Amino acid sequence: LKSDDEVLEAATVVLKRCGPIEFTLSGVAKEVGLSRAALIQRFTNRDTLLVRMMERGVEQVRHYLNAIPIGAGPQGLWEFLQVLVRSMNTRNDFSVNYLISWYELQVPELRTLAIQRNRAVVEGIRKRLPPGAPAAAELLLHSVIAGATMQWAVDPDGELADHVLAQIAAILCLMFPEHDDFQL
Amino acid sequence: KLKSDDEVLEAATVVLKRCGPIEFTLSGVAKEVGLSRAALIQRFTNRDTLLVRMMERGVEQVRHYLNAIPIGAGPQGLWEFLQVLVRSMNTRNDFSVNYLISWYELQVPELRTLAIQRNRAVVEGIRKRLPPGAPAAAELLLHSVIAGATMQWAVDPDGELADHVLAQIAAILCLMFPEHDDFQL
Ligand SMILES: CC[C@H]1OC(=O)[C@H](C)[C@@H](O[C@H]2C[C@@](C)(OC)[C@@H](O)[C@H](C)O2)[C@H](C)[C@@H](O[C@@H]2O[C@H](C)C[C@H](N(C)C)[C@H]2O)[C@](C)(O)C[C@@H](C)C(=O)[C@H](C)[C@@H](O)[C@]1(C)O
Ligand SMILES: CC[C@H]1OC(=O)[C@H](C)[C@@H](O[C@H]2C[C@@](C)(OC)[C@@H](O)[C@H](C)O2)[C@H](C)[C@@H](O[C@@H]2O[C@H](C)C[C@H](N(C)C)[C@H]2O)[C@](C)(O)C[C@@H](C)C(=O)[C@H](C)[C@@H](O)[C@]1(C)O
Ligand SMILES: [Cl-]
Ligand SMILES: [Cl-]
Repeated sequence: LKSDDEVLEAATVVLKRCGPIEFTLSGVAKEVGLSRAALIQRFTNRDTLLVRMMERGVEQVRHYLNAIPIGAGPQGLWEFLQVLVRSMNTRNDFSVNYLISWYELQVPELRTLAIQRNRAVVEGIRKRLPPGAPAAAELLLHSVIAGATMQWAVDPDGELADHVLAQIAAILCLMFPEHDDFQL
Repeated sequence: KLKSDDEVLEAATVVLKRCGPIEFTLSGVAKEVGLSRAALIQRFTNRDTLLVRMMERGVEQVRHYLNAIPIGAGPQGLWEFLQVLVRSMNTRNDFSVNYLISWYELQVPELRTLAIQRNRAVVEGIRKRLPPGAPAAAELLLHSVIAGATMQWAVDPDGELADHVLAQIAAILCLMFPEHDDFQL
C-alpha cells in the first residue's frame, strides 16, 4: 500500500480497533502491508504518526461537512443534522471514542486538533442555521449530539442515531415552534 | 483506631481522580490514607473490589446530593436546581480524568451498571423538578445539554465549566418556557 493517505487510513483502522494506548507502528505495518521501518522513514515514530492521522481526521471532517448539500429552512437543518449523526459508526466498539478523546486531551498537539475538529463540526452546523435560529444555536445542537451520544454509550437503548435524533427533533421544535413537526 | 470505610473510600476516590482508573493501585490509596497496603487488602480484598465499592458509594452520594438540593417551584426552581447541579462538578484538578473513568466503567460490566444507575439518578432528579408544561422527555434533553456542553468545555475550555454549560442551559430553558423571563445566573 503506497500513498500517505492510504497509510493514514489503515493506521486509523488500527486506532479504532485497539485504541490509542495499544496503538503501535507494528500494528499499522501489519494492517497496511508495509514494513515497520517504512512507517518510520515516512512518519518518524508512533507519536508523530498519531499526529498526522489526527490531522487527516480534522481534514476529513472539514472535507466531509463542507460538501454536504445545503437545504432551506429548519427542514434543511434537520436533514443535515440527521446525516451528521448517522455518520457515526457504532458497529465495533463505540466506547473506544471516549478513550481516544481522553488520550487526545493529554497530548497538546492532539488536543489542538481535537479542538479544531469540534470547531469544524460547530461551524458546519452554524452554516446550516436558517434566519431566526436562536443565538448560539450551533453550540446547543452540538451539545445535544455529544450529550445524547454519551447517554447512549453508557446506557444504550436501540440505535445511537434514533436516541440522539429524537432529542434533536425535540430541540428543533423548541427553536422553530411555528414549523411543522420534524419527522423522525 | 480504625478509619471508617467511608474515609478509606473517600481517600481512594481522590487517588482515582488524580491517577485515573488504569494507574489506580492499592499502594496509592494506602499512601493517601496513612494505612498499610496489607490493611486495605484485609478490608477491600483487591483493587477491583475496591473500585466497585468506590463506585457504589458514588451512586449513593449522587442520590444523597440530589435529594439535598432545595426544592423550588416553577421554571425558576428548575433553573436554580440546574445551577447547583452543574456547579457541583469539581474542576479543582484535571477534569479530563472523568472521560477515562467513564471509558473504563464501560469496559467492566459491574462498574458499567453503576454508571448507568448514576446517569439514571441524575435524569430522574431532573425529571422530578420539571414544572408542568415542560416538553416531553425534557429531562433527557437537559441531561444531554449538561453532558455535551461539559465535553465541549473539557476539549476547548474558554472560562469556567459552569459558565459555559449554564449559558446553554439558560438558552434551552428560554426555549422550553418562552412565557418566562430570561434566566439569570
Ligand atoms: C468522545 C465522543 C465524541 O466523539 C469523538 O470526538 C470521536 C473520537 C470522533 O472520532 C475522531 C477520531 C477518529 C479516529 O474516529 C474515531 C477520526 O476518524 C474522526 C474524524 O475523529 C467522532 C467519531 C467524529 O466522527 C466523525 O464524524 C465525521 C463528520 C465523519 C467521520 N466518519 C464518517 C469517517 C466520523 O468518524 C466526530 C467528528 O467527533 C463526530 C461529531 C458528530 C462530533 O463532534 C461528536 C458530537 C463527538 O464530539 C462525540 C461523539 O461527542
Ligand atoms: C464523563 C463525563 C460525565 O462525567 C461523569 O460521568 C463523571 C465520571 C462523574 O463522576 C463520577 C465518578 C466519581 C469518582 O467522580 C469523578 C464519583 O465520585 C462521581 C459521583 O461520579 C461526574 C463528576 C458526576 O459528578 C457528581 O455529581 C453529583 C450530583 C455530585 C457529585 N459530588 C460533587 C458530590 C459529583 O461528583 C456526575 C454525577 O456524573 C455529574 C452529572 C451532572 C452528570 O451526569 C454529567 C452530565 C456527567 O454524566 C458527565 C459530566 O457528562
Ligand atoms: Cl465514526
Ligand atoms: Cl466532581
